[PDB]
Amino acid sequence: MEQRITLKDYAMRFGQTKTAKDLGVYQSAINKAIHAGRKIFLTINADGSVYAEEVKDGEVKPFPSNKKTTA
Repeated sequence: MEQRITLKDYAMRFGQTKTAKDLGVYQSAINKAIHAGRKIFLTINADGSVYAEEVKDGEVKPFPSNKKTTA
């Protein structure tokens, strides 16, 4: 649905530095979450937005995720 491209494939169609500056994380944490062997899918509004949707058989998270409670 929508532009739900993967985290890896997506980067291949655009670039590793673009998918990195898109989520707002370091370029290293990218090549590791992608060159490693994960399985995520970002849903882009198509207007250029980004909705990271990771799904690691056990819990799906946005990442970067939020949690202003015990911190």
